[PDB]
Amino acid sequence: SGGHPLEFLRNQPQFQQMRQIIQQNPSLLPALLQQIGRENPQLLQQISQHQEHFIQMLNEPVQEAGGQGGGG
Ligand SMILES: [Ag+]
Repeated sequence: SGGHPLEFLRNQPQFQQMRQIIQQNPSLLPALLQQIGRENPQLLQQISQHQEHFIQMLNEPVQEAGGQGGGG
């Protein structure tokens, strides 16, 4: 529920999904956003306001690489 503090969203598995794939596919930013908007149209609109923070933290290295991979 942290609108400006994206770091609180970062800890959500839904965001982990985006972060892991971003590290392999940064061009998938507008694509992953659609996955957010699908389940969370409200959260999406808030992310649209705070995209800068979103993309920056999406790009940082994450612990869980992701079992589904995403990249390739
Ligand atoms: Ag800020």
